[PDB]
Amino acid sequence: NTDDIKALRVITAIKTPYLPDGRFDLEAYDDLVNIQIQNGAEGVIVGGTTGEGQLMSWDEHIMLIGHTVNCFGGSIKVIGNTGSNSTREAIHATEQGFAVGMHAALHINPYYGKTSIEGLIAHFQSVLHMGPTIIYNVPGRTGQDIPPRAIFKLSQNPNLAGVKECVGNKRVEEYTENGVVVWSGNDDECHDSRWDYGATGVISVTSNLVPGLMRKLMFEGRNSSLNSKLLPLMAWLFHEPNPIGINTALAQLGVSRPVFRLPYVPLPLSKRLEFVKLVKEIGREHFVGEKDVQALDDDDFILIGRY
Amino acid sequence: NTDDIKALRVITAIKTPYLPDGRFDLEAYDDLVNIQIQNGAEGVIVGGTTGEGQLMSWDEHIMLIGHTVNCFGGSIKVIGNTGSNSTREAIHATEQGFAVGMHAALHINPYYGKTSIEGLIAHFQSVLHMGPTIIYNVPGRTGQDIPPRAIFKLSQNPNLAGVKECVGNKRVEEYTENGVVVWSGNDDECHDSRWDYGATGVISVTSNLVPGLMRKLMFEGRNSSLNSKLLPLMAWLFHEPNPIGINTALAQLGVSRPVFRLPYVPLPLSKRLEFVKLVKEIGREHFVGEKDVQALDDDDFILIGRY
Amino acid sequence: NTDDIKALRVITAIKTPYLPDGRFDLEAYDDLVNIQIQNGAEGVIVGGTTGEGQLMSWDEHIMLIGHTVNCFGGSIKVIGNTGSNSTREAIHATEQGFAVGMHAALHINPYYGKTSIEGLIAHFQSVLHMGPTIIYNVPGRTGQDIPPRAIFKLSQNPNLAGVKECVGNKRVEEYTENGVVVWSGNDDECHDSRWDYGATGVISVTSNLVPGLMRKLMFEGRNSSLNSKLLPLMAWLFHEPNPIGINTALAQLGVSRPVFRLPYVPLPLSKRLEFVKLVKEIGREHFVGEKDVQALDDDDFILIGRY
Amino acid sequence: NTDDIKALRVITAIKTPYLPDGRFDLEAYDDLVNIQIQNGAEGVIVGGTTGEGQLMSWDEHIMLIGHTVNCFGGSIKVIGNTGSNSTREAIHATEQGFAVGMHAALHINPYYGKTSIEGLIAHFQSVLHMGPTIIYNVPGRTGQDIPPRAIFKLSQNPNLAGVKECVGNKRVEEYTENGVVVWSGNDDECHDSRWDYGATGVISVTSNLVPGLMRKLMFEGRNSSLNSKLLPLMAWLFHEPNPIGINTALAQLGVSRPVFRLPYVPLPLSKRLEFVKLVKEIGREHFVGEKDVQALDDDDFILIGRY
Ligand code: NA
Ligand code: NA
Ligand code: NA
Ligand code: NA
Ligand code: NA
Ligand code: NA
Ligand code: NA
Ligand code: NA
Ligand code: NA
Ligand code: NA
Repeated sequence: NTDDIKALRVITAIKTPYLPDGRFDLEAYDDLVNIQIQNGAEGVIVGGTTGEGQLMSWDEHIMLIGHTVNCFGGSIKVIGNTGSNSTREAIHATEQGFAVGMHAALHINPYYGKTSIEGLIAHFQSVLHMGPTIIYNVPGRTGQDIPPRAIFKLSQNPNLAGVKECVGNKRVEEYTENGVVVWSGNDDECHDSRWDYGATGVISVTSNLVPGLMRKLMFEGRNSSLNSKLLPLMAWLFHEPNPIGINTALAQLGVSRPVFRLPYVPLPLSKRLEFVKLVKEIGREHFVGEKDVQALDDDDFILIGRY
Repeated sequence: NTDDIKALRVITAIKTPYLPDGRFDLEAYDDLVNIQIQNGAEGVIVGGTTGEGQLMSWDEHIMLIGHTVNCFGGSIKVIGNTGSNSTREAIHATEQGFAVGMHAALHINPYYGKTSIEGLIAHFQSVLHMGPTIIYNVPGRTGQDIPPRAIFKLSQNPNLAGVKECVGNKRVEEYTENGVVVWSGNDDECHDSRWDYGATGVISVTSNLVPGLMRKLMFEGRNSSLNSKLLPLMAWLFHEPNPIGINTALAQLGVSRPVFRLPYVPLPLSKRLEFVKLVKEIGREHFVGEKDVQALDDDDFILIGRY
Repeated sequence: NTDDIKALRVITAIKTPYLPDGRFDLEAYDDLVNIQIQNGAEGVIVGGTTGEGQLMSWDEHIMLIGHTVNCFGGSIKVIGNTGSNSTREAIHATEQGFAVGMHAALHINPYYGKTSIEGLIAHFQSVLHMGPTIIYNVPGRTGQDIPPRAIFKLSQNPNLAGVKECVGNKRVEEYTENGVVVWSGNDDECHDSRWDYGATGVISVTSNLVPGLMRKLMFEGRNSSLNSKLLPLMAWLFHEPNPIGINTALAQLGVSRPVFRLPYVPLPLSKRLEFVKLVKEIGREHFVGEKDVQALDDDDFILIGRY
Repeated sequence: NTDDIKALRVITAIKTPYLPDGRFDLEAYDDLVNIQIQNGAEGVIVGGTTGEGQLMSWDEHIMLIGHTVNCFGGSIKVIGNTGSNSTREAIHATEQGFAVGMHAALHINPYYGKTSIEGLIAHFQSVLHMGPTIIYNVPGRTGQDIPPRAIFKLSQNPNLAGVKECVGNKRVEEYTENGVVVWSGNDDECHDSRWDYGATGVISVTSNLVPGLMRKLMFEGRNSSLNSKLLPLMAWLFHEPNPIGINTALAQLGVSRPVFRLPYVPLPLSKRLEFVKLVKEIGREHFVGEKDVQALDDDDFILIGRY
């Protein structure tokens, strides 16, 4: 049901942890999702940009969606990232994702092989009838900014829950004043987005580390001091393109193995030492896991091309 | 070998034509490649952006590469587009494409899931050892500008044939003054790139329509007035994102069926009528095929999502 | 848990119904599984021989397993047919099947590319540690009879629940007297298997049609008159190789569309008219669905090669 | 064309050799194919039962077919094993194999998921129109004997080159007396099949080891005493199911690494010592490779499940 999706305020784009041969580490993944549920996250994106959906084959991606539904689906909404630059793959992945029980789909506009606005309506109308859907706009990654007029045409459809918008707060405000539900896709704008520009909440990378504090930020009212205490951590997470930062941090916290699927590689030791300092300044009690944060050596990280 | 790739001036990024149910039309495709050869095209990109590689399953893509080598590889250089935003996919695709006899690989940087410069080097080093390689920079589509210092680093590998560059002539000139071979990836700049900025030639969309005129433009010296005559056709071809124009034009000339794989959809009737006038203005004798150019009705087009 | 698997007496090898384009018809499939649960079936095999697992790609097979777990897993045991003649595919399919929540795996010995008894131990030891497993012996289909000494070596493993045995009642008796749990794989021997030769129950094709009567046969004591009332129906179901008969019958009952994935084709009209007679003789009230049985025309059946 | 396939007498079902991690060893493979050509083998089956097609993903299989055509197709006929128990897979594999330039297809009847005779005709008619085809009957592996009346029906299609027959010489003679071309698929019968029962030649495992002697046996007339000399080697090659013997022997001769994809595992040391004596008895000069034959230690072998 679309209404239940519209009501979510804190959705985590969860990291996908790996075994040293490159396969998914499901035991670490289950720990991560349980920690999200214990700290009040309401939805998870499975295999989103942060979860490296772009590196998965479809069988391991549908497996990870079905696993998340089967183990956690009664305790958290499971939103499968089933969009694609290929309409055929978007159709196939979305209907299989809904068949294994996911609650909603996250759909990006076709990236790299971008299409016309007419082709973009055709793409989205291919999948929207399948179930509750959030459309995702991030032109810095896709090469194409979805214009609001396209979203307005698509919200005829009762399955469009709303938009994950990365353009910025002026675009968030244009949508929310036109009655479209919006989740900020930018951790470092989401507090203002929520309290000043009518956003419902955030689909977050930073909640992978501090899910309790992100929930506080979206639920307890304007808190501009909590916000600026999180800003240095947010900057660190985006120093190189996401998920490089989160992959590095979860490995330092010991909740994920230091295993990267290429083309991602970790942040260097100088940044890893800043992370040890950030954990101390914010307080280890707010971060996921209970192990002592480690700096790690560069040689701890396994970079895998063939898996 | 690499030197033979570096010598190519006219490389057509060939359109992939379809049967009425979405499968590849190999008879139409073979007609296109033969026409290219007969008009002096010296290389083809198989399954590039123009060839909708992004919409192919890997089995039909490797099949199209091996078929092109088997039928035409003694008459034209066959360059497989075996790049990906996933290093795993780029490694497998590339080694398999070389195993079936392609002469070179085209490698884009990771789009959408963009990585750090260090990750970008690791990605390209994963495939550069496999055979002659052209690196493709198109930040308008990928979200990321490959910096010259990464190219200078990678050019130490003797398998780097050069770069397909879309940033513009000032970037072309920075490479070519330093000894890196460049093909312009922008048809509307390629004449000046070739004669004024040291580009070896072009990896062209427009050559799918007027391969003889593109050949003349790359070999017979500066000719502003020929260039000026082609600019309106080139503008039309990129009115919407490629390959929407070329797919519409080739259906109008009768050399490809009017079948689109989504998310691409044809240009509207007013643009198709403009194309009929472009062909008459330039001269039908310069365009591929023998059939009279047609406007086509909207109803002639078949759009396919499930294939 | 293996003990819970050992205790099952009536497992249905459920048919996989199709839409006219060849995709799975999940709405019909859900009706079928609900009807099994309402008539007391205790387990279902998903994508077994009867379910045409051999014709599925792995993504649709894992999807169908995850779907069955998510919709029915609290009401019936879900046993994924994840075995293969390739050890690599067996490993991959089994661990993904268990990850989406299936309760057990059905594993055939490598068919067609058969291996030595030493290779067969190596194959099974690759997957047995993954969770509760039933080994399936059907030399009439595989070309290789698994010798009891191999099963005895493998029952060291607490995950081996038992064997689905198709060789016949003398082989069932050799296993059960040696303390191996056995499910008869032959509907027309399963009554004697159960009451005279120590079999626990049956993994059945016939239960797809008359699940209530098959449950009666396995639970209520020796009933040789009920058995011989079912014998003509059982013979009909195996007149050509299974699943040809069941696919034809479910279409006649209107619970499945008359759509066959090749290489299967339906029984001819003379056999379909015998089925109408069998339903009347046994009583429509005992068969799945509520629609009036139809003979169907040959032209009702859609035979699909490309899907 | 078909006539050129019908003329072949010596077809080697080539072994597929592996690198230490399970990937294909193309350098070893190319050495094997060159040795076959140099000893007068006239065709190769790529990825047949002997070549472990059953263990390949389709991408590596089409790659191996296109590679063989690209490197050797001007010197030897390349027959792809593109058959399957799934018609969908047989259709796709076969059309793609012909598109990359294979000269013929080898098609087994559906094994394990066996179908009715009518279904069997529908399966083969799905692929026979695609190019020259050899039908493979091996009921010991498939569970089903293709009846002569199905072959007589299918031979009306001019693309049927003939049959690889394993039932024995009486079945060979029934075909050949009626004008159907037969290759014996049984090495230990092929001499008599060739000279006494009208077989055109052999699709051979033993030719991977002694291709010159197999050629002599197929071209230079009856020679019982040469045949008798090879029988012990042929017996050894099928002591366990093929390809276990040939994979062990080629590792002992040094022309393939001692790497097995599961579920195959090497013959034990006593059989390997017997092989060293067979080579000495027949003469090393007749066996492929130049290196001294070795027994190998059990520890030299690498068995791989995950690759
Ligand atoms: Na804590
Ligand atoms: Na914690
Ligand atoms: Na120049
Ligand atoms: Na012309
Ligand atoms: Na022309
Ligand atoms: Na009833
Ligand atoms: Na009923
Ligand atoms: Na003869
Ligand atoms: Na020799
Ligand atoms: Na030799």
